[PDB]
Amino acid sequence: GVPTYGAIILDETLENVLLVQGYLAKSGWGFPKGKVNKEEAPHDCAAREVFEETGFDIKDYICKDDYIELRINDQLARLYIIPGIPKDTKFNPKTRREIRNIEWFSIEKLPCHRNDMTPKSKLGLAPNKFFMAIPFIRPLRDWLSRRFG
Ligand SMILES: CC(C)c1cc(C(=O)NCc2ccc(F)cc2)[nH]n1
Repeated sequence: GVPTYGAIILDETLENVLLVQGYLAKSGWGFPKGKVNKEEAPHDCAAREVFEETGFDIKDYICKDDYIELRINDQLARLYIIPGIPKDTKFNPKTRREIRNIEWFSIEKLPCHRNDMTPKSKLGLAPNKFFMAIPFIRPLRDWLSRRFG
C-alpha cells in the first residue's frame, strides 16, 4: 500500500479537532489525508491533501517531528499535528465532488474504540461514522498529554 499523509488540526483550546466527511466508500468522518505522489515529500503531500480537502494551508504550521503515524493493514498513515487553528476559520474544499462536509468535533466526545455487539451475542463491531478517525484518538490524547499536560 502507498503511504497516506494528512493532518490533525486542533483549535486554540485544544478541545476540538477538524474532521472531514466524504462520499460513498469514504462516507464517514476522518482526518483529511491522502495518497503520496511519486517523488513527493511527506510534508508536501500532507499540505496538499489538506489544502484540497479543507481549503486551509498548513504549510507554514507543519512541524516536522509532530505527527502520529499508524500502520493499518500494511498501509502507513501519518498525520501531522497542527494546533491552534482558530475555530472561526472558514474551510472550503476545492474537491467538492469528494468532500460532503467539514466540522469541528470535541476530542473528549469522539470514541477511541468501536463498540462490540456483545449485548446481541454477535461477533464484530457495530458501525461507527468515525471509523477512520478512531485509531488516532488515543494516540492523540496521549501525545497532547505529553506535549502540553
Ligand atoms: C473505508 C470506510 C470505512 C471509510 C473511509 C472513510 C473516510 O476516509 N472518510 C474521511 C475522508 C473522506 C474523503 C477524504 F478525501 C478524506 C477523508 N469513510 N468511510
